[PDB]
Amino acid sequence: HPETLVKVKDAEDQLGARVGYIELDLNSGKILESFRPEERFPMMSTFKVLLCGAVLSRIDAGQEQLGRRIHYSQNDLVEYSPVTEKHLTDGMTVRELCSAAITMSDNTAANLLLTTIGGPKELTAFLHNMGDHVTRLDRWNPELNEAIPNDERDTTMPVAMATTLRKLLTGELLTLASRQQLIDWMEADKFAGPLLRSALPAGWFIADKSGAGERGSRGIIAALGPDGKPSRIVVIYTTGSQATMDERNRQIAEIGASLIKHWAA
Repeated sequence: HPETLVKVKDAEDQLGARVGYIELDLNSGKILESFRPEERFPMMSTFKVLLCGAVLSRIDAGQEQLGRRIHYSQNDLVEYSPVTEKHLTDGMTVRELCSAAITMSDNTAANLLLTTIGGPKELTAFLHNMGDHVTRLDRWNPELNEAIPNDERDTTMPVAMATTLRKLLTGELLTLASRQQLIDWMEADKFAGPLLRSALPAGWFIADKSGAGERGSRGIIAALGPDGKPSRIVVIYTTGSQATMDERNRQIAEIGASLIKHWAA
């Protein structure tokens, strides 16, 4: 059962593409292992966690409310919007929008939330404020997923995303209540079944967010651990492959299996 770093390198061969990986201790923030930690990859839909982080920060500051109802129109709908397409009459609350964005990767929910903060530049400013000067969101959904080879728009580094996620979930950046909401949303993710969750034994906790884009781009951010408690952050990205979605999923799942089978080390 291959060691995780061996499996990641194997995944590059199998996919014919770059794979970026890091594993952090949740408590200490220590890097346990990594592969291409400081190379850039398209973040794709994984940005939506950071977006709801920025929204929760505004909520903590009294500039936004979880219950605020947003009405929108047919003309706001973009592709892959399974929740928002059903609420044209009644709208959705900020809370419901983050839930749809994170748990169903609803692209329209994401754009509605971007509007609440003033656009992708404001998400990038929020990130710079909390010390992440690498991760950048430049575009709205779904154009942000274009993944033009070697283009830096809408990218992160595995190390930057992992540390930013840690800061959101466990630091003082958000209130206790907001931190918990953010991890509850990621825990409730319904859209990443074929990725790390496919390798996970019963009794484990995982809170995650997937992403897919053009040029074979695929990835996941996660906080996971045994015994109902997260203990590590895992970040996996790949871009460039011509392999099918199923093939890309299976390589990520296999990286997951490796890190599970060697966890006790």
